[PDB]
Amino acid sequence: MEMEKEFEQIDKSGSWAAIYQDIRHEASDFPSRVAKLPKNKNRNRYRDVSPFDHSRIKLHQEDNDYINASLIKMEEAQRSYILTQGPLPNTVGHFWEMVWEQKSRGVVMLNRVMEKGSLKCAQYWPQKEEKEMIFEDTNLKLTLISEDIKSYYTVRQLELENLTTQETREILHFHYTTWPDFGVPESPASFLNFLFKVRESGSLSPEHGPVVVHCSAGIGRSGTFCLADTCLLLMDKRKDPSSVDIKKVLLEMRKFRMGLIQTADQLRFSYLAVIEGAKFIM
Ligand SMILES: CC(=O)N1C[C@@H](CO)[C@@H]2Oc3c(F)cccc3[C@@H]21
Ligand SMILES: CC(=O)N1C[C@@H](CO)[C@@H]2Oc3c(F)cccc3[C@@H]21
Repeated sequence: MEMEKEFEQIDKSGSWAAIYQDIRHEASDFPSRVAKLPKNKNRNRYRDVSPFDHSRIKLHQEDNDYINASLIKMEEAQRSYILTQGPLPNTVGHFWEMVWEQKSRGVVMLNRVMEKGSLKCAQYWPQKEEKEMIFEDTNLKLTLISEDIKSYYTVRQLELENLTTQETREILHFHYTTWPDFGVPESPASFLNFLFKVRESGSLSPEHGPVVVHCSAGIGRSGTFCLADTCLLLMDKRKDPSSVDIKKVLLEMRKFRMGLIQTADQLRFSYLAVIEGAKFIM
């Protein structure tokens, strides 16, 4: 079926939970043996969210190459994304090592450091220009260059230096700061505006390594971001945009990381975002 009318048909019939459970039943199951090794317990935020072995990002290290991160490669859309958990106190250096090694231009953050009165990820970037951060375990230096605070999101320019080689690179930090502590946003308008700002920066384009996207677990809000982006790109590329099937795209993405889209409300919000977005594109 088309999307907008399939949407109203699920609303009128109140069957979002059944649709979402079908997706959960059909989703791929691949091994994640490296994630479950005992030496990696303090590298995982949640015991039930792990990268598959076949698609995990490897750190360029011989001691321990493990990080909780996955490469999502969308062949028809010609887009790639790295989805990862919010960094932990003992993985902030690994996180920036990955950004460096994978040649990423942008980092997309969809959570606040504290939500619901608990810490959802480490404070992994510097908050003042004159107070830079050094990660001694991976030999990197990170400096805040500029910060632009807007009503729904903040954009930061960061400098990442590989202290071994003295090479430097400019990284863009796109921080969506207004996702509610509970539920999903009422309108997708600010989330779509944010997606378009990431696109306009070059961070999603083939001349760079894959964008790094995270929330707390790296599957819920993070899944919504890449699902909406890929669906909109396919609607622009194809002769028949009504042939884009958001459930089929989500199942393709779940071949590369488990659990993408965590609730039926997140599924409904993803439909809403693609529907409204397709009108603005034209
Ligand atoms: C700020 C600015 O003028 N530029 C030039 C643009 C390419 O010509 C870059 O896009 C961004 C951006 F999205 C955020 C931050 C800085 C930049 C760069
Ligand atoms: C700002 C911008 O470029 N965009 C792209 C649209 C998707 O094509 C987004 O959704 C809306 C919208 F509904 C109203 C207003 C601006 C937007 C966003």
